Amino acid sequence: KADVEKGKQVAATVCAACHAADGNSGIAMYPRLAAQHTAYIYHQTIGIRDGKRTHGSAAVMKPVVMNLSDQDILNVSAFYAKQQPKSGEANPKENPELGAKIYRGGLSDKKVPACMSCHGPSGAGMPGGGSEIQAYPRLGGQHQAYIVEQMNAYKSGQRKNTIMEDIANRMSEEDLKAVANFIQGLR
Ligand code: HEC
Ligand code: HEC
Repeated sequence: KADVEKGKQVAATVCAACHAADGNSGIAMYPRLAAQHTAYIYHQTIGIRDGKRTHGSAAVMKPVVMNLSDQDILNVSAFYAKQQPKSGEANPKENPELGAKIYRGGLSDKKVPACMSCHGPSGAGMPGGGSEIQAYPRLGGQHQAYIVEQMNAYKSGQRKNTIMEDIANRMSEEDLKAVANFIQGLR
């Protein structure tokens, strides 16, 4: 029922300036959206438009999406969810070996579970549907700076999610910077 063609024009005329027309943003401030899951894109946009998601730089996006209809946001969500994801590159000096170990096997000493167990072996996440009561957003190729910022919001409680708040608070700045670096290069 969602109209991907209309979603295309919305992304082209509204979102592209920050997130790119395919969702593969080139500015580390604007998170990637290509192949992010439909319900996740939809609810995050609505939250930013409606003043519920306030942390970080959400304030620059809210005015631009203020007069988008709910159907408009659903259409551009379905559009972005079908795009092909591009990845950044892992910085060899940002301990990508530790990042990979956090991602694939967690940090058992600090009860940090492997990110991959929810976010997938390529960081594709999991969409909602079926009898699944819990979906997981895509992370692969996401800008490392954005990842660290969200992880900090979860740490401080500026962003709410009991699962991620508990995970982020068990980790160190070094842990976050490493796993973020690895995630940027996940293709
Ligand atoms: C520049 C003024 C932007 C415009 C135009 C659009 N977005 Fe945006 N968006 C922008 C920023 C700076 C951020 C991050 C805020 C933060 O927490 O620091 C976002 C975030 C999103 C997200 C969440 C992504 C995620 O959680 O991984 C989504 C789903 C999103 N934005 C959607 C979106 C849409 C659909 C847009 C066109 C209608 C759009 N944004 C435009 C900045 C800007
Ligand atoms: C299942 C128990 C999970 C584990 C293991 C990890 N994450 Fe997760 N993540 C999970 C959920 C249910 C959500 C969405 C919550 C919400 O606020 O909507 C997330 C989200 C994130 C994000 C934000 C993504 C964004 O686009 O803004 C990040 C940066 C993230 N998760 C990182 C992350 C890392 C680094 C993990 C391994 C240490 C990890 N997650 C594990 C569920 C689960």
